[PDB]
Formats: sequence, C-alpha cells, structure tokens
Amino acid sequence: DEAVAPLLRGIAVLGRLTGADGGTLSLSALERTTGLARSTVDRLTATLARMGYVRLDGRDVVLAPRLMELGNAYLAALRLPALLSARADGLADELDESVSLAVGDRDGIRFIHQATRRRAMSLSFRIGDLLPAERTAPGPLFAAEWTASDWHRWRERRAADPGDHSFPAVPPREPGAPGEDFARRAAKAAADGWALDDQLIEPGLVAVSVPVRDPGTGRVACVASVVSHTSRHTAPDLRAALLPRLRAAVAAMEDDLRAAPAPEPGPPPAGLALWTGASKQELGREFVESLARGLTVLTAFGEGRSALTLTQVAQATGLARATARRALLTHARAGLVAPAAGHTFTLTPRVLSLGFPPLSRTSLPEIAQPHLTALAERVHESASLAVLADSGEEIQYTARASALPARATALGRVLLALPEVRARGYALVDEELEAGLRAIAVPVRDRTGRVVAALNVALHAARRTADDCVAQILPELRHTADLVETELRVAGRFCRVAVV
Repeated sequence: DEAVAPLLRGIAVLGRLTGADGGTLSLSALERTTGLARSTVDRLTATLARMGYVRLDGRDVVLAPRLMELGNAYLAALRLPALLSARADGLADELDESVSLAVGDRDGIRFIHQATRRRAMSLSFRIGDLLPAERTAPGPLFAAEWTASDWHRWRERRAADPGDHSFPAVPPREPGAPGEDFARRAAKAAADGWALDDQLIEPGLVAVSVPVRDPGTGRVACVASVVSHTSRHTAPDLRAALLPRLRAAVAAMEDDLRAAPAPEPGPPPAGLALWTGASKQELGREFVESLARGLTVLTAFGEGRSALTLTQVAQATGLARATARRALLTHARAGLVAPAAGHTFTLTPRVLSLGFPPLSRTSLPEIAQPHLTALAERVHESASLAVLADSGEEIQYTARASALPARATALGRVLLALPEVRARGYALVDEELEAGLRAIAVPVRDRTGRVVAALNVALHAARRTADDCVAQILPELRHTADLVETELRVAGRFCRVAVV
C-alpha cells in the first residue's frame, strides 16, 4: 500500500526536464530543482537513460524521443486525436486561423491537438501544454461539469499559486490583474454552449470555443477552439463571424465519434516490463527497477485498452499482482492514473506532462544528430543525413557529423528509390573518382514505411575495398538507421515530424 518512491522521484525528474529550456538540465540543476540527493539523481537518470527516455551528454540530461510513448499511450487510448485531428487541421486551413482541441485536466486545460495559422503575433501552444482553466475559453466549458472536489482543487491551486507560476506556458498573472469571474462564465458557458476568450492569455489573443460531446454519455469529450488575433477580430466579432462554422465543424466531429469503428487493440500484450530484470543484473545499483517497471505500466494502455483492471495490467506487464498494484496506486497519487468504472484504471491527460510538449516539436534532423555523432565515432568516418532538394535531382544535407546530382551520390540514389537500392537496401557510390571519395547510404522510413531521408557514411577509398566497406560499415549504418526509425516511429504517431 506504500507509494513507490523511485517512481515518484523519476516522475519529478521528468517534470523538471519538461519545464526546462531545450528539455535539458545538468545533474547539479536536477539536485537543486528537485531537492533530491545526487546519488538518487544519478541512479534515476541512468535508469531513464536505459529506457531511452533521456540521453546523457556529459553533465547534461536531455529528454529523448522514445519518452513520447508515454504520452502516446494516453492519446491512443483517448481516440479523440486519431478520430478528430484531420477535421481540425482542415478547418484551420479553411479559415487560415488557429484550431485546437483541448481536454479538461483538473484545474487546467491540456491540448490534444494544435494547428496554428497566422499566429506570428501571439503566444502559441503545443500538444500537452497545460493552461489555467480560467484564462481560456475551453475552461468554462469544462468547469460547467465540475464536481465539488473539482472546485476544491481549483480553489486550492488559486490560493497556492496566485501568479499562475505552475503554468509556465502562459505569462504570469500580473499584479492588479482583473478577476476572471470564472464560476459565472462557467454557468453562462453551460447555457450558451460556447465560450469566448477576450485576451485572457495575453493582449491580442482571442478565441471562441465549442464543446465536443461524447455520443455515449453526452458529457464533454473535448473542446474545439478557433484562435485569432484582435487585428482581425475583436472577441465579439470572432464569435459573430466564426461561431456558426465552428458549430458545424463540431457537429461533424460528433458524427465522427458516433460513427467510429470499434478500437483495434492489436495482439495481446505480455511481459512489457520483463526486460528490467536483465538490465538490473547488468547495471546493479545504478538501475532502479521499480522506476522502470512503474513507467512501463503506463505503456500497457492504448487504443482498445483505455480502461484496464489490475489483473489486465499485471498480465500485460508481466509484473506480480502486488507490484502492479503499488505502481498503479503510485500513479494515482501522482495524478497520472485515475480509477474508472468496473474497478478499472485509466490514463489521465497528466501523462502528457512527461516530456511530451517539448518533444512534440522535435524534427528528424534533431532526432538523428546524436545517432550520427555516435555512428561517426564507431567507424571513424563522417556521417550525414539528407533529403531530396526542391529540384528532386539534388540532395540537401539536414544533419552531419564528422570524425552534386542526386544520381551521382549514394544518398541521392537511395532517395530516388533506384532499382539497385530498392533490391539491396543500400547504395555504394565512388562519388569523386580523382579525389577517391566513397560513400554508402541507407534509407530512413517513417512509421508508414515511406522513405523520408537517407543516412550515409563517407570516406576516402584508399586501399579499403568495396566489399570491405560494406562488410564493416553497412552493419553500423543499418543499426543507426534502426535507432532513428524507431524514434521517428514513436514521435510521429501523433505529431508531424519535419524532415528539415
């Protein structure tokens, strides 16, 4: 019945990293910001590194893309992102305005979809960002269904954090800020079926919001907002101009929820946490197994697996029943898991606090850069990442690590999907004959299997024969491509990952 302390502390470490610039903090900064002993910080971060959730760069701890599988689990179980993001993106393109979807997250709102347009003059937010409810238009719509304990949690946060400093995504509440009149706005929002934001975040930023109702329960599933700027609409004018269109888009979203096919849970999972035993053997005191096991519990949830019993959680992870129970109860204390109907457990939007907002903006070259550097050191040659240039017949480097026509390079022949490359899975090209420059490249595919970039190793031919370069370099090149594709796969499940 006791909380799993290393799981709570690991959650706190991830939270501090998520709030830090670049998702990076030194080990000393983690000591200061968490208050944890240095020995504890060392063990927790080493355990997170083994899971691929952080990367260790000297004295720095950096959030890593595979951590997004935690937020992915909530987004997949929620279903709303997969079902409604296409229509939300389409509305943003149609209006040339920002469109977002948000869910209630205790005293705040958290975004499950973001599509910004003509947003240069205003603050913008990411998937997973948390805003104070009373400073948004979705806020009153969620509060209209709040219980007495919801209002108590809101009041407690209001007194404890008068300046909104626990919401670093928005500017702090300035001295002499007017009252938001939240409970009255919530009552009006229930009556109106819509809500307006007149520059509650910052000057110039205006929004109009409409709730998307779950067809099963009739309660609010999420809230869709159209976000504009006062140079184009005052808050009253934004309502008069675009509320009818938003109501039509919400009506279609509710039709899509009503017509959604049954969720696909995939094959039955088993032993998701069983790998930790071997890691504990190999790493000893530096690996904290209860943290690794505890976070793995979150990955048992997903599409078609949104509400699980203790028995199902234990079966999916391979954990002993009492061990799974302590992890779940610890997650409940941290607010990452909530009880659900039928003695089940479900993920909360608070799971997105574990690194998702900053990681959602990671580009493919940013994913590949540390792996390019590692590959360059393993073979003591230069390694690069590239895509096709605008002409489609030249290559464009997007990331490099050291130690013209596309058809004349190994990278380009990969990117052009030429016959030999498609058969062998790589291309070796002696690209500069008088200088003796040789290169070998492999493709990089996204989660759909589409080739989106190419990775190469470049070196001087010297005496090293072509069979020698292939025998020695290609296995390392394929390993690096595997690591990049895996992180690209996880990051790209619910986020658009740029290739440049």
